[PDB]
Amino acid sequence: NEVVTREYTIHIHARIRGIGSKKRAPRAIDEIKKFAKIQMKTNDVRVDTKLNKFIWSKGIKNVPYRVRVRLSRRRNEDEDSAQKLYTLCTYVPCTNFHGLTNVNV
RNA sequence: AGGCUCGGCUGGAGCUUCCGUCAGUGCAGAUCGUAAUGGUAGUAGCAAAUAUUCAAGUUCGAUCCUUGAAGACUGAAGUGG
Repeated sequence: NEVVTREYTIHIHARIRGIGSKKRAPRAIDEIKKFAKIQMKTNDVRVDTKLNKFIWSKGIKNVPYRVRVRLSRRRNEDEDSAQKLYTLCTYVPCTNFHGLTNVNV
């Protein structure tokens, strides 16, 4: 129940609407972290380097409109951490976003 | 009245009555000299030179140090040697 994995679609276009040109990609990363925090209910969120690569794939200002991610809430192997759970976000390549919903993995 | 005596506390080595006489003898000012301190005030402000992000390392502690990945810039009359 605590260790879980779900596939989500994030509307980065709606999330980062109105942001300045030289902040769109960092703000998209922040919005992905916020989305993972809200959905998986974990304060500790880590973004995979491949997801960062995808978000920055088209430069700093022309961020992709949608992104398909796999949020995997897992146990914190480091026992002295403040919290026992953290979320890891990974990039799911996707060419057609139509009809996709939130999925359990 | 100029000032003075005593009491209490602090301090640790000098001070004092009266008689003569002497003077570098009395400060609120001089945009006075010098030293220190306020309100202003946690205020003005820290805005030129395109730009940083992710993961990890070390550390009591990392936007800023180091490694890797990505994205940009100087653009050879260079931010190079």
